[PDB]
Amino acid sequence: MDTTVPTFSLAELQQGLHQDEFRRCLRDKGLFYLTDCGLTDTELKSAKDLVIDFFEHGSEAEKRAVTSPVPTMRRGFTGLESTGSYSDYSMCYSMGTADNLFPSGDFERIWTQYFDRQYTASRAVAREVLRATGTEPDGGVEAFLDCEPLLRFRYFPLRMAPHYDLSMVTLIQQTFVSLQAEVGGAFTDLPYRPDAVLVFCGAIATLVTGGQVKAPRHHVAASRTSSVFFLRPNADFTFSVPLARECGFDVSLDGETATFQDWIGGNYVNIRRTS
Amino acid sequence: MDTTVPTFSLAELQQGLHQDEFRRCLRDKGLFYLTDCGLTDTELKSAKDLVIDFFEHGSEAEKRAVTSPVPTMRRGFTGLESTGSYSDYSMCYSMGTADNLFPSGDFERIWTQYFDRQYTASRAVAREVLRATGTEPDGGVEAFLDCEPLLRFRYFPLRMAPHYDLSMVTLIQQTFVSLQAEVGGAFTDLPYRPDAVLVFCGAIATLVTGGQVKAPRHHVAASRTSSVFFLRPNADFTFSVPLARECGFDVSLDGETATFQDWIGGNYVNIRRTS
Amino acid sequence: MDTTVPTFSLAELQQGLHQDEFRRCLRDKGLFYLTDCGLTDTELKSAKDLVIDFFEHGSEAEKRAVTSPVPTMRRGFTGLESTGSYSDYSMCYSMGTADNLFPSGDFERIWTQYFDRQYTASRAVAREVLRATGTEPDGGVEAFLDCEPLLRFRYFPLRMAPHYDLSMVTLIQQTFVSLQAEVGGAFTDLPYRPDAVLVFCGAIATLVTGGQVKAPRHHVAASRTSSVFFLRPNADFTFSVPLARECGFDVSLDGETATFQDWIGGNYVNIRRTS
Ligand SMILES: O=C(O)CCC(=O)C(=O)O
Ligand SMILES: O=C(O)CCC(=O)C(=O)O
Ligand SMILES: O=C(O)CCC(=O)C(=O)O
Ligand SMILES: [Fe+3]
Ligand SMILES: [Fe+3]
Ligand SMILES: [Fe+3]
Repeated sequence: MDTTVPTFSLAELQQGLHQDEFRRCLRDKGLFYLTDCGLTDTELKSAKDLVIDFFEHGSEAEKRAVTSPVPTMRRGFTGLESTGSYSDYSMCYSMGTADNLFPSGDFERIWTQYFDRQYTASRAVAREVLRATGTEPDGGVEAFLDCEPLLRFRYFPLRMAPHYDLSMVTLIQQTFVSLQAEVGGAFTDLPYRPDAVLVFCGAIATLVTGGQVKAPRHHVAASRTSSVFFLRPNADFTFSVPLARECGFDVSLDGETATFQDWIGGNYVNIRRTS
Repeated sequence: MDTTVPTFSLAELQQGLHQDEFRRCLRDKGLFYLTDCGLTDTELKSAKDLVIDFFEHGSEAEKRAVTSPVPTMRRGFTGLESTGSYSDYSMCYSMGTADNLFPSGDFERIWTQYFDRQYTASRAVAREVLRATGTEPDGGVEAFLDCEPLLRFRYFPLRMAPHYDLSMVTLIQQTFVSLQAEVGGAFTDLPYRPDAVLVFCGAIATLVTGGQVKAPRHHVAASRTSSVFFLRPNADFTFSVPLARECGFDVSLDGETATFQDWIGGNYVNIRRTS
Repeated sequence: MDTTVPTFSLAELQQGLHQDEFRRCLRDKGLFYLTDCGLTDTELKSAKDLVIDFFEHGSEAEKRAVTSPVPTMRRGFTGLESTGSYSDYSMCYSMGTADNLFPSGDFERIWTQYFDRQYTASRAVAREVLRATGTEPDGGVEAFLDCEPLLRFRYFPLRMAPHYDLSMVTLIQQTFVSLQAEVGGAFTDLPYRPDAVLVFCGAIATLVTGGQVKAPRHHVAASRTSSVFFLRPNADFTFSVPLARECGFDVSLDGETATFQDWIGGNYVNIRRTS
């Protein structure tokens, strides 16, 4: 096996090209760069610039106005820990399809457009993962993809321990190479590409497809920023319990079918550590 | 905003005074000192002295007689890890409303009285949090407050990573300032007050009130002792799922209402780390 | 109390001997060595040798063929983290009663026989724990013991933080003493014995017996290998909620009975840290 992290054109995949290469990538590696998906550094620049201005120069009052009363990183501003501040180590801004907290109309306009482009690209590449593996989710493809996404931008003025994601797919845009993944048993660099987004397959891809997609571990070594988009299923997403057991899930589920809520519990869990 | 940690008289709050100051404190800070609540260093001294005597001079046999067969820190004596002993780093004594383990009748009498005073003060200040925010829990106020409290005394012959509490409220009495909380975006000292208890609002205050109360992060830096009282809801405490989502809870709950058990699972979880 | 870790003959226990010594060991210590159970270094040697050959000399392709697409350590090969590899720190091989991944017919034959001997010994010693404590599980003894075991072999070319196990029982065979447990309040060595297996009682022993069995904390200090066999209950294992509370379990369970799934959730959790 070549341990190269491949690149695919979303448009070419949607035209039915490279299907054998794509299927092999999904099973053996579970990560790839994606071009021709409506996301490049051009779309990132406006959003990145205005949130860094907010991190660096917004006042405490402005920040409090867009901070949730519980520090979950679901929506709005968060100072994130590893005299002073938890913001000394890192700062985050989070959003979803609704219940958002924006510091101004300008920010709102720019970040709503950026979110929509990310959400569209993530549903599109998940649709191709499903098609290439012959997978029809219980309840159908479009209701599975109309889901509960989370976007988080993180600024760092290990940075992240080794883990796998529990998403369907995760899309990463970035600004020494900090991001690393296991490929062919060795740590492999994942540098930025101005022309492409990085796609990690998550454990829900593995689950829905019956084990045809790998969910790879990755870590962040030690300024930098990243945009991380999690495509996450609805709580009522339903799957086969025996099939989950056949591809490595250590479930404690009675009965033949279960939901995402049954498996994970009452709160989303975005990442998991093997150790 | 002034980043002063305020002090309120429980008696004055119950008389209907300072309601605007109290409401602003709950939303913007989520912590305060509480006087005139039946708890001062006078009530702490007997309980503190006899448990330290037990930690320092009780024998292994005496300690085993009040150690649970599973090391959960729910009831009785625990040596708590960060040749030797896990007790080398810290020692704990835990109790609740029933199923307690006491090393003697003297200890039992002193600690039952101390627990009752803490439980009374915690229900009283939670009642004022609910009243000041116009909150009627599903099932009513008194059945919500007749709940599942946990008292833990900890001796240290970071000491605790940054976290928020998942209680309704937490009451802390203490014996260089080790306890720190985020206030106005900066780490703020929380020293002892012989005349007052420190109150942290927890995530259940945020949840029941629909987001009108902040649950602040805090940490313990590096001998010292502390008494920590968690006022925790019953497993059947029921809330609105859409309202929880509107104030930052990243729930994975199908349907319009849920219970505390639905959210947290089958075991109490007292603290949560953002990271 | 003597803080000696005792040794029992499985055959002698099954003949009804040493019942008072055995009961006292279970309540006060919750660990012991077990002889005369069909497990010695003779049965370990073939299995150990062929998996170390695989770790050291199998190629990446061979390893990928027996790696699950999600890195859960449930089945097959795993590189386990604390340029390079996560395999640099440790390597694991896992199996159960079905859905196994074997690198060859030789390996399969040797490891299926080894698993069967471990599973038999673990059910046998759990049967004696139940008998000695007068315990009839809901649904009966044999359906409780026909369960969901997990075998993991780990090679290390703290190694493990202090924890207790959430199994019924755990059986350990091993190849400076790395493994340590709390006994009588002090860290006590658990060296290998060519003629015996080490048995840890887990929290499910405590639960099913109503608090008559201790689940002791233990840790691994810092090459070495170990074989660790977890005897884990079925998801539908049912117990009394008030009795669980009386022996230290901090449950958040409405109602009078619950299942293992109700308590732990939708995924097995094998170990728990007090801290
Ligand atoms: O910051 C990055 O590039 C990666 C973060 C990541 O893997 C995550 O948040 O799951
Ligand atoms: O020991 C203290 O003062 C604080 C402990 C604390 O925050 C907790 O146990 O939640
Ligand atoms: O490796 C050992 O000897 C112990 C491992 C252990 O306690 C566990 O995996 O629970
Ligand atoms: Fe990730
Ligand atoms: Fe706390
Ligand atoms: Fe263990």
